[PDB]
Amino acid sequence: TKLQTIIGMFQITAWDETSYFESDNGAKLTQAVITQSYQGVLQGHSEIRYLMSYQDNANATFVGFEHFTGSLGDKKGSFILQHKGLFAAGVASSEFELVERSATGDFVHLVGKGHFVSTENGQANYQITLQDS
Amino acid sequence: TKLQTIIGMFQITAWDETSYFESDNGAKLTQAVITQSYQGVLQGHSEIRYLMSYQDNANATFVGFEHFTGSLGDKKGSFILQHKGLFAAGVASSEFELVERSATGDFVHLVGKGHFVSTENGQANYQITLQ
Repeated sequence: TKLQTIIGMFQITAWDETSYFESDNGAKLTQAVITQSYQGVLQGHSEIRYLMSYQDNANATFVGFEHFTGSLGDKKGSFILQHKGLFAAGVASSEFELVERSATGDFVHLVGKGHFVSTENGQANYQITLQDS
Repeated sequence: TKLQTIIGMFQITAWDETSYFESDNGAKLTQAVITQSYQGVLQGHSEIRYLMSYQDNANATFVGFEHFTGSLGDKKGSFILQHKGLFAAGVASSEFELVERSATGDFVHLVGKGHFVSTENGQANYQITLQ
């Protein structure tokens, strides 16, 4: 069994969000299109789309797909991460998994999972573990 | 704790899907805007949005939110279901949960989760347990 775990940071460079439902409450449903950069061991760029359900301006859940293109050491390719997220008390966090059979290039035949927690200024710390087969 | 489980069917009445990424493979990323109708003890209509990741035309995962407006007997209101779904072997299935603090009207304070499995003709069987 071979596993590779990477701990790092990402930077959000753009965040484009459009509501499709808004109630007097302050609750809303939105779609967000986000771009993020990764530097370090994991190096690349992601385009992400999330659907978000806000119960109020400070509390939401979000789900979606992150399309990563880049490299991890000698491996080059792309993959899709499926995200299950929460936004509470000014902090966004997510649990994600690599979508089976979504990977290309040197990332084929790998499973993976991880999480992230936001910090400040569009940054977040993440951990991801990729495993063979 | 008093629990009740409702088992029924829903009918897709509209489904519009738009790709935002397509690969030479047949893989694609899409958004789907959907409407469904519910008849029975759970009676009403839902407006749904899903994001979908297709590995090929026969296999996909989907996630999103269903906004239901209607009644559950004498109780009237709305709520949001958060879905985690799979399409495989010609069957769509989802596990969902009622989003906390999303419910309105007589549905405030409802807690719940369930699943659905598609049948044919735009229909699916669902089960939902609420508190």
